[PDB]
Amino acid sequence: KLHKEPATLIKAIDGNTVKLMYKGQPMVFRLLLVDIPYGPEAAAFTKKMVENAKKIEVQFDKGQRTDKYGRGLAYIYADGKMVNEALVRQGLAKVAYVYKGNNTHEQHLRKAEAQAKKEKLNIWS
Repeated sequence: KLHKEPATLIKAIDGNTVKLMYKGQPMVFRLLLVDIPYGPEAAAFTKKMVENAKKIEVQFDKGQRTDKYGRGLAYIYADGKMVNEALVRQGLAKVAYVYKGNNTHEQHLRKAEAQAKKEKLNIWS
């Protein structure tokens, strides 16, 4: 049972990294299960999604919540749409290996990735 928490964008950093205001504090977040080999495109895509959002949500998974560099490991939602999956579906990123038990949406993203590859979209072109 994963819970979505409200957050506020502070600065877009790149395809799978953004800075947010979470629980009265700024924190860098690394989008779970998404690897970025189109770097500028992914960055642009994510940047557009969060900056144009009227609601940003942070959803931690069931495993470790922060990586070695202190970045929050989570699923980020823009207006209810998961950025992690959108990137993958748009073929602007691949599904990463599960990390410390954070695999709740792994299957979901794998299908997005399969369809993207089936459409030979961007990184799959």
